[PDB]
Amino acid sequence: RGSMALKRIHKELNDLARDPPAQCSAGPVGDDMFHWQATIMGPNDSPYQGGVFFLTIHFPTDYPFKPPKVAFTTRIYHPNINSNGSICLDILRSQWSPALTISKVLLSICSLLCDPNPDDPLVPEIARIYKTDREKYNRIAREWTQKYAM
Repeated sequence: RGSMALKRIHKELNDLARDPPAQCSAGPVGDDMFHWQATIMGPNDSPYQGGVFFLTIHFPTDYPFKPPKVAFTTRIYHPNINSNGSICLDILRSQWSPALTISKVLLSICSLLCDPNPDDPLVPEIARIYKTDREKYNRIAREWTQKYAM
């Protein structure tokens, strides 16, 4: 909160609107600027193609000096995202910089969907299938996009 965070959050939203991310949405849920929602459409040639994924974003009271809290509300079959929707991404913690923006964060997540990090698994078994039988990985990933993201 405080003046500085609110001003930076709103500055981020204006830049995001003036340069609409490719089929990815993000903005405040209602009138509290520290509470955002993002919608991500599955990449075109990924097993997530066709699905729509919703996330919750919570800016810390000291933003940009603290990272935002991001999580999936939509179920997804992925090695770096568990059942609580928790996202295992470095920039969301240790590789966090005040020079980063939510726009960069969304992009970083989009990439995560396209290229998982099986070496840093949040879900062991999904990491395994991915590494040892990627065709199956894609079939199951495609299946969950049907049951949960459409």
